[PDB]
Amino acid sequence: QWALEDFEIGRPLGKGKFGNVYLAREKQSKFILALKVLFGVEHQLRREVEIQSHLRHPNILRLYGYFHDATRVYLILEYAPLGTVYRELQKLSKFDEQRTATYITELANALSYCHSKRVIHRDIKPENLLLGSAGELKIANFGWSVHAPTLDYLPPEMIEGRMHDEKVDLWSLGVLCYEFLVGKPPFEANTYQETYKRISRVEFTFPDFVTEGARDLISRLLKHNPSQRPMLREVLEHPWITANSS
Ligand SMILES: Clc1cnc2c(Nc3ccc(N4CCOCC4)cc3)nc(-c3cccnc3)cn12
Repeated sequence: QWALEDFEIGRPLGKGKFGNVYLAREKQSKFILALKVLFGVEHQLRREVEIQSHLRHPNILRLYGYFHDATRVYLILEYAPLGTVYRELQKLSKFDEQRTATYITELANALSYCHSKRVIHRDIKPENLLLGSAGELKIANFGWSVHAPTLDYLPPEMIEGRMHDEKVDLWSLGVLCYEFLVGKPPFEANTYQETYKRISRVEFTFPDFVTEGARDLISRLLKHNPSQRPMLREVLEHPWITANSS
């Protein structure tokens, strides 16, 4: 289908791994979008392209198509006007309960959908969250996404090799909810090995300003045993959530 001859490239939106992500417009349609430029994860990419392209959800970043050349490979992606949640977090330090509960909801819904098609992200972090025109949360980057059943956002069962299910994303959902309210991940350490131990033992504490309601939800999501964690349905139906979401 597409090719570079079809696009007028704009400013860089951000830097990534294999390459940058540029703003771009499709000459013929004048349609605005983002174009990911990438020069042995090639396999996890065929799954990224495969997985995401078929995924269609308001709170998930859309992949319109792809194309490559003798040098790099381009991913034609939906453009997110308000950038990453990561940046909004560095800019605001922390989020209020209203904002956090909303992201959690939008995120839960997108994950609920994801799990129906039997897909798990396993890489849910602020850097992989974007914001639409209305400031709605949109999940991107499925490079580490699998279809079957930094450490900061990985559950105990993953860092320890064990087989995992759709439960991983609820652990990540807890870690995320905590970072939105506090400004830093629950298990943040200065080294890989320390973080590992803290995630293994599930060692986390709350700043005083973290309300009892929020502590509950987070404490429910961060259980070492996947079986104990709530399911997305229960998450939406959390008192602290419904009292702050929208
Ligand atoms: Cl994929 C994809 C689709 N849309 C985006 C997007 N959008 C975006 C819009 C606006 C602003 N602002 C920055 C200053 O304030 C004014 C505008 C930043 C990013 N960013 C990234 C990204 C961000 C960071 C690192 N690596 C990639 C990836 N994206």
